[PDB]
Amino acid sequence: AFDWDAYLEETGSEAAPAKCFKQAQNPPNNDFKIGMKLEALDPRNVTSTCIATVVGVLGSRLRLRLDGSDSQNDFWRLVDSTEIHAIGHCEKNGGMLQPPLGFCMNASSWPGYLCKILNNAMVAPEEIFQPEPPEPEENLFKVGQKLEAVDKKNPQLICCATVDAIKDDQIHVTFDGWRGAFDYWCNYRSRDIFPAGWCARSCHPMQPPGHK
Ligand SMILES: CNCCCC[C@H](N)C(=O)O
Repeated sequence: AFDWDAYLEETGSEAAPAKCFKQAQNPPNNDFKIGMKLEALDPRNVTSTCIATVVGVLGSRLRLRLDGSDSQNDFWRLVDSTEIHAIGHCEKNGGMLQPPLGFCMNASSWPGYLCKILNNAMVAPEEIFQPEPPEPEENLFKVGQKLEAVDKKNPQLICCATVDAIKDDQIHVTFDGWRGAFDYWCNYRSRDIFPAGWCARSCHPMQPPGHK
């Protein structure tokens, strides 16, 4: 557990208030189990809804892998992400499940492939998907404020970070102790940012500043 209180004191800094974030007041419970299948937007084509399997759990997050793809493009979603749903959600809504972009077979093998993987599959029930947190009505972040941020280059990691700059609805996230190489701009609505103390509360590891 990272001592934010001591760190905000020695850096003469403020943590961005919780109201800045599209996150729940309390970290949502994670009742997902490794092996459970669900529906997710393919990060490599966000128009596609694909079958994903939980290959890891960490705090309120799921590590996901798309069935029929590869093990090199896993992605992390919170249990209250709007980009994940129970199987059957896509169809109920007038849509069709797609092969992942990294699909290991030819496309005409898809319809039969879907049947094989869904056959007696462990599926996440709809009741363990958590509700979408309320969003801020505007960008309430201020320059200099600290937070917890997913390192998008190593998304398993949530790290000590600072708001460097603000342009309208975008905030510039910088990683304390790391070269500007891990910096990024994101929307203030980003699911990848959390108030200080959130990880400790969700049992997710929290990276201290880098040694640079
Ligand atoms: C913002 N977090 C940075 C983590 C980067 C870790 C990387 N493997 C390295 O050691 O460079």
